[PDB]
Amino acid sequence: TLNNIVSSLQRNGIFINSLIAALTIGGQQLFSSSTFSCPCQVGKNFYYGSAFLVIPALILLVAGFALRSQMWTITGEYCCPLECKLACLRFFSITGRAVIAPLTWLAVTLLTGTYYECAASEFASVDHYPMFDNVSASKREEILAGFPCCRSAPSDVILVRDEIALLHRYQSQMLGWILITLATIAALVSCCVAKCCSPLTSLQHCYWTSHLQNERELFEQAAEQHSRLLMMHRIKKLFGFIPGSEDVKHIRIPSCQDWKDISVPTL
Amino acid sequence: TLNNIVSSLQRNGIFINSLIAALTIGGQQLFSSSTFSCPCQVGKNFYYGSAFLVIPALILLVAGFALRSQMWTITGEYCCPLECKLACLRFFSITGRAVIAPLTWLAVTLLTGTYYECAASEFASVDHYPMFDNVSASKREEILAGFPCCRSAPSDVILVRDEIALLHRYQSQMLGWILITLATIAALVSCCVAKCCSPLTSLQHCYWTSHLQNERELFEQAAEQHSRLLMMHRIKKLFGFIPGSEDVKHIRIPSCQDWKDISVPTL
Amino acid sequence: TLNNIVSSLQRNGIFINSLIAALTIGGQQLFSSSTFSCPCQVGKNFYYGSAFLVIPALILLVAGFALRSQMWTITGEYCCPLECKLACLRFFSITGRAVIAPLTWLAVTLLTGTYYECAASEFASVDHYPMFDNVSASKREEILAGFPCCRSAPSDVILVRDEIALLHRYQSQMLGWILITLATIAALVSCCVAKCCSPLTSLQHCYWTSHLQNERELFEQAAEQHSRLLMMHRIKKLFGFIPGSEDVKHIRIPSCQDWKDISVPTL
Amino acid sequence: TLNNIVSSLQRNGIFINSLIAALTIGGQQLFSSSTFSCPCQVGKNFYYGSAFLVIPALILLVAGFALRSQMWTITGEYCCPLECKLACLRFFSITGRAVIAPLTWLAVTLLTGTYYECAASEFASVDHYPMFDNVSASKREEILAGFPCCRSAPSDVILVRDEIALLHRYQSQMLGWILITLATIAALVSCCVAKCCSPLTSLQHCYWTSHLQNERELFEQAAEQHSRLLMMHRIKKLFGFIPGSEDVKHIRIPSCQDWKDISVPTL
Amino acid sequence: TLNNIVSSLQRNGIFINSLIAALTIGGQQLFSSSTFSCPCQVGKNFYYGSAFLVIPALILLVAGFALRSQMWTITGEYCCPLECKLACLRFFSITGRAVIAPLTWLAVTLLTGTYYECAASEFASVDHYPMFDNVSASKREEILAGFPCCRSAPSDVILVRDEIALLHRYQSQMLGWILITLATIAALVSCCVAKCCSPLTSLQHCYWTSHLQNERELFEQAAEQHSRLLMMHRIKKLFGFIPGSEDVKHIRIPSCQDWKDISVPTL
Amino acid sequence: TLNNIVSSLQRNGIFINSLIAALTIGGQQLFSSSTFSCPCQVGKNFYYGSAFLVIPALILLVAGFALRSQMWTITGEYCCPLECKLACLRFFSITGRAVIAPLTWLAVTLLTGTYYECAASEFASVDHYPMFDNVSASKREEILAGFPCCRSAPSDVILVRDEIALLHRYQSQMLGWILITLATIAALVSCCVAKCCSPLTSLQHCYWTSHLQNERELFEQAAEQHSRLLMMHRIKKLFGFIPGSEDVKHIRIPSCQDWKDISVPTL
Amino acid sequence: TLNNIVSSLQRNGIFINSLIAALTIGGQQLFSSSTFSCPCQVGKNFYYGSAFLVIPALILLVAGFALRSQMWTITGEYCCPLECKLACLRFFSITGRAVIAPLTWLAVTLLTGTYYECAASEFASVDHYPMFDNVSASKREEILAGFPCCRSAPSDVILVRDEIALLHRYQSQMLGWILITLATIAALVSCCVAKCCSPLTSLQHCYWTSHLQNERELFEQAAEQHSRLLMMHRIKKLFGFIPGSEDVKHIRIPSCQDWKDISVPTL
Repeated sequence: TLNNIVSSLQRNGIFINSLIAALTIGGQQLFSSSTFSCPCQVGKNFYYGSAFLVIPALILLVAGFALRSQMWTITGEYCCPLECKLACLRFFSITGRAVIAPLTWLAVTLLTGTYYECAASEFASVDHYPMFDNVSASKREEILAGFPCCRSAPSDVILVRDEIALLHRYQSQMLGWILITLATIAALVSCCVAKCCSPLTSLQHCYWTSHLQNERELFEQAAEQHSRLLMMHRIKKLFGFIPGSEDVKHIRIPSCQDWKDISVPTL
Repeated sequence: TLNNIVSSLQRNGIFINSLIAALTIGGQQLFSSSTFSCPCQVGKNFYYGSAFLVIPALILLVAGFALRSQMWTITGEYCCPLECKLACLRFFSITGRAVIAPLTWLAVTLLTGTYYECAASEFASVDHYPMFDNVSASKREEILAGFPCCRSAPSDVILVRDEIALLHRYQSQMLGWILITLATIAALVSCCVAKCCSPLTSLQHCYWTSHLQNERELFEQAAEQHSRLLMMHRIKKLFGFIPGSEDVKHIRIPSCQDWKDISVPTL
Repeated sequence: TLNNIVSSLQRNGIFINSLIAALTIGGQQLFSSSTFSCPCQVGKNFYYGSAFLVIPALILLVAGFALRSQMWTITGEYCCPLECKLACLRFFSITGRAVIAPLTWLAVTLLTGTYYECAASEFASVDHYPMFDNVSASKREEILAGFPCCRSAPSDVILVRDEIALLHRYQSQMLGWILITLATIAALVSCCVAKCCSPLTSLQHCYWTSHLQNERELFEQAAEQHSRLLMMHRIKKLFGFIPGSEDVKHIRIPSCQDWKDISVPTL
Repeated sequence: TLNNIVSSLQRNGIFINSLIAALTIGGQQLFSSSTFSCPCQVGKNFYYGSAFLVIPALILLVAGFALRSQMWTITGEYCCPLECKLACLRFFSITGRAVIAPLTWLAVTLLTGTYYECAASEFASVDHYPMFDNVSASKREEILAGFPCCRSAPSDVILVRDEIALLHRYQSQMLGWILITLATIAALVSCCVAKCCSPLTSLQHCYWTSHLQNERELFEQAAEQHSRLLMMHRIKKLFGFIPGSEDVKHIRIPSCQDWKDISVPTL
Repeated sequence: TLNNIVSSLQRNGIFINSLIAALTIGGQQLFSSSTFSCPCQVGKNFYYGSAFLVIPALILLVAGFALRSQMWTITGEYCCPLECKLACLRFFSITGRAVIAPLTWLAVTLLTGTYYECAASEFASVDHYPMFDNVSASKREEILAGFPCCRSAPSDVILVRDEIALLHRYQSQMLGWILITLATIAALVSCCVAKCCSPLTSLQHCYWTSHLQNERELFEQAAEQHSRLLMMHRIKKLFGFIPGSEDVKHIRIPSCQDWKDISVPTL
Repeated sequence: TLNNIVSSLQRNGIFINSLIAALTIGGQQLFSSSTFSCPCQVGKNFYYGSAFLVIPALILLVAGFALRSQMWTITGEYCCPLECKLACLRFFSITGRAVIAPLTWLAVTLLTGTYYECAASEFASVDHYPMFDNVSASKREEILAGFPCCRSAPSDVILVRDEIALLHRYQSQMLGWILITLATIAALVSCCVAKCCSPLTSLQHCYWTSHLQNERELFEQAAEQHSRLLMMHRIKKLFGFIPGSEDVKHIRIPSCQDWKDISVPTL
Repeated sequence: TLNNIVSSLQRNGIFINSLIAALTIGGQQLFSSSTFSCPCQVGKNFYYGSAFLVIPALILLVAGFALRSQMWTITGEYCCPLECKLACLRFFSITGRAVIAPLTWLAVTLLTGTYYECAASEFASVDHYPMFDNVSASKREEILAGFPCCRSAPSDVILVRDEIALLHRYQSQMLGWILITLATIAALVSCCVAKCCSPLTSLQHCYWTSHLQNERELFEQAAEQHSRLLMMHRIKKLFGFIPGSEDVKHIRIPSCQDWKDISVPTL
């Protein structure tokens, strides 16, 4: 009764998407808590932020796209009427499966906000503060990059530091919520347009999807069994019996030529 | 005896609604305890409150609506007499399943009250207080946004701060209870009107629901098996045997054209 | 032997009532310990008490009534001689099942007494106290609402505060016990009058209840199987075989019209 | 072998009485330790004691009486020679089962003694004490109600307080033991008179009890099966087949009148 | 193989006596450690001791006697030659089973000695002590009852207190050992006289005991089955079939008179 | 395979003797550690020691003798040539089983030595000590009984106290070892004389023991089955069928006389 | 597969000897750590040491000899050519099994050394020490017995005490190792002489041992079954049937003489 429920869950896309999202959340938390430290330099900070903010998202998106077996077959059919639309729907389903990972990565890394604070701690708009009028531009940048990395100065400095950090946390969380809402709306409208442009009815779609999946599975299994039978026949021609039988009555000792004969696999 | 009870619970809507409510309660608690921090700015506070108060509720409502498979089929039947009423009842059942999540999210986030305090800590009606008469409007806003974010001032300030915070907690909990009562009354009257406008009797309704569910399930399974048989026949035409049989007597080696023949799936 | 005892307990109403009472007790305890805080305002206290005291009880009562499937069928039979009395007995049984939850909620929330103290801490009869003679009415209310919320004053104030709080606890527990006794007496006399007005004998009652339950169950199951057979026949007319059979000899490919034919479910 | 021992224990009245007594002991302990606090008022103390001392006992006795199914049938036979005596013995057995709960509640709540101290802490006979001669009657009551609720005065006061409390504990435990002994003697003499007035011999009694129990059980089961068969026949008249059969050859589609036909249950 | 050993132990009287003794020891320990406190009054002490010392023993003895089913049948045979002696031996066996509980209660409560110290702390023979010569009789009793309840006086008082308490502990343990020895000797001589006056030989006794037990068991079971068959026949006369059969061909609908017919159980 | 080893161990006398010895050791340890306290009186000490030293040993010996079923049959054969010797050997085997418990009790209670110190702490030979010359006889006894009970005096007193206590511990352990050796020698010589006076050979002894045990077991079982058959026949004469049969065709309703007929058990 | 390995281990003498040695080691450790205390007297020390050193060893040796069943049969064959040698080999095997326990007891109690220090702490050769020249002989013994029991004197005394104690520990461990080596050599030479004087070859020995063991086992079992059959036949003569049969057709009621007939067991 186990494998029944296993296959039932494997079919259920909701479980797969939930698992992917949870794994990405946990991985981001561990990654952030382990190997993150602000450079607190004059110009090498924004890059250190944008790297962790962007690069893993793009990488995970490319990984979610390329790791899908059907995508390679579709591209090969495309690389050097109705088929165009069916390929479009297949690509759409694959994209819907793949996009989940980078979106949740971006969402969590913006809602936590610890990357964005270290990302844009230099673009802080400092124009109406009492301590930042006499200082020159260079020392201003020097002391501005300092706040995220560490706090060592008197109370007025730590006050303006907490204010700037809280402002940046607000900006980060607002950007995260905007991204979530815009992305969900885009996904909804994309599913809507996919339903609108579908040349198939509501019932033919189920038959088509089941047909594709079962087609792949059965063709794999049948090709396997066919090659197995062919190799079994070549083995019987070499040695003189079937690998599965028992009490074989004839055992043909191989000659020095038949070894060379079996060297090639007939492609 | 396990799968019996599994299916019995899956049919039972009470269990599904209870699970959804509990999951939303736990998720809201963790979300609030992890990634919430008051901006304590002059104008960027009310938005920070309203975002967490509203946006997740709308998002979860849209998710509960779109994730229902039958809703897509109904909309496709509608998108480009009796059928109208039956579609109305189906939409009603789907809505009844979906609305549970955002309602419980709103309820919990208002009864806890920690979001509402940070949401409307600037609209506090300060007119009869001894320390807020001499201060100008700008510094008044500055010191009013300060109370939710932190407390650093002498005892009179912390006293008025606790009073204002308690007032806002009272307002939040009152709004939450009003929402709960109004929503339950609305749901009750909606179920009443659904019972009133139903053209079917009390017994035909059970037959109709069972018919719809079983219809979907059996059509899926039958289409699957039919496509499986068709692909098995094409495989037998290619290779020369059945993928399930054993001790096949004829093995037809494929030619360079039949591979191109099997390239297309006949749609 | 498991499902035997499962059904035996499910029939046993005592277990269901005990489970409901225990769940309500636990839920009330957690709810009180988590999200309760006295407003300690001048006029917005009694409402804060009465809300938690009353609204959940009414809500749970309505939920226990509407969630009973048979109640909807009875109301539909009533909404637009012997049948009247039988419907009265059915309604009585449903009411007996439903009333348990709000009654135990009220009982526990009065015996704990923490809601009632905060509910009527302003109606405290203060007429023979040494410190409440010189103070004006407004400041009197101000300092009276203060005692439940917090204690910050010298020992005489905390003494009168403890005395008033203990008085209110006594009142709460007395009201709770009166409610318990009156409610049990009412339930007993209602069961007595139900036994008195029953036109059926002692033995016909058992047969009638078993008849109703079994009737509902068998009609559901039979309608399910009938619709299953009908849909199976339509599927055989479409595709050309039975979804359960194996080694089907004829496979009728569907035409572009029969898909439109199967679009309607014949209601 | 499990259900064998389950039924063997269920028959054994000793186990049921032991379980009831243990549950009441635990419930009383928790109830006392959780929601008990002396009013320490001038006149509202004796009632607060007598409530917890008496009301739960009466309530549990009424619950143990009414919850017995056979008692309702006997009363219905009585409500509007040998039968009188047999009904008397049945009532006696039911009373013997029911009385256990309130008796053990009273016993435990008197032996613990914490309720009785707070119950009659005002009737304390204070006539030969050095500090209670000059004080007026009102202040005497005021300071006498104080001792159970709290101790805040010098050592002579706490000495007389401990003496009075110990005296009341002695009185409580003596009353408890007297109640236990008198109640057991009454139960013994009642069983003796039941054995004396029994018109049946020692062996006919066993046959009679087994007859009553088995009669109820078999009549319930048979009425259930009979109604099941009748409803199955009406279902076959409606739809055209048996709900349990498979591969039904005729399926009669229902008409718009037969639905109205099945609306009534023939009572 | 489980139920084999279960019945083998149930037959073994040694296990039952050991279990009873252990349960009484544990119950006495808990009872003493929980609800015991010396009154330390002038005249209300000896009763407080004698109650716990005696009353539970008598109560448990009466309970061990009356709870034995065979004792009721024997008394009924006696209440309004060889039979006299056989009834005497049956009564003897029942008494031997019953006496174990109160004897072990008395033994443990005397060997622990904490009840006896508080029981006779007033009869202490104080005649050769230096501090008890000048004090009057009333104050002498007052200070003598004080020692068991509490110790608050200088070292000479606590010295004489420890001496008196140790003397009383010695007396208690001596009384306990005397009771144990005398009781075992009495039990031995009673078994001896039972063996002497037995008119049956050594082998007939085993047959007689097995006969009595098996007689009771088989008569119970047979009466049960007989009444079951009779009620099944009346049910077949009412409804028209057997409650155990399947695919009953005739179903007789009951009339309004046969319900009244089945109202009486034929006694 | 379990019950095989169970019976194999039950036959093995070594296991039974080991279990008895271990149980007595544990019981003595707990008994000593729980309820032992020196009286430290002038004349009521030696008795307090000798009681715990002797009485439990005698009690356990009598219990080990009387609890043996075969001993009662042998005594009955004796109470009002070869048979004499066989009865002597049976009595010898029973004595060998029984003596183990009191011997190990005495051994452990002497080797631990804590009872003997308190037993003979007054007979201490005090003749060559510096502090015991001036003191009178009465005060000498008073201060001598004091040492075991407590130590409160200066260092010379505690020195002589430790010396006397160590001397008594030495005496106790020496007595224990002498008892062990003498008892084992006596047991060995008794087994030797039993082997010498046996009129049976080495092989007839095994047959005789197996014969006795199997005789008792089979006679018990056969008498049980015989009485069961007889009671079954009387039941068939009363009711008209066999308690084990099913689908009995004749059911004889009993008359008012046959109940009186079955009242007597035919002895 | 369990009982296979159980019997395989039971045959393996190495396991039995290892278990005996381990049990004796653990028992000695517990015994020493629990009930050992130096007398520290003038003449009652050496005996206190020699008792624990010797008596348990002799006792365990006698127990290991007498508890062997075959030893009793051999002695009975001896008590009032080839047989002499075979009896010698049997006695040798029994001795080899038995000697293990006292040898390991002695070994462990000497290697631990705590008994020997207290055994010969008076024979300490004190002739070249600075503090033992002026003191008389009596006080010399007094202060010499003191060192093992306790240390209370200045540093020179504790120095000579540690030196003497270490010397005695060395002596003890040397004696232990000498005992181990001498005993193993003796056991080896005894096995050698047993192999030398054996009149049987290497193969006949295995057959002889297996013959003896199997002989005892089969004769026991056969005598048991034979006596069982004989008693079954006497039971059939008394009652009239077989205790194992079912549905016995004739049941012979016993008469008053046949009970006397069965009173004797025919020896």
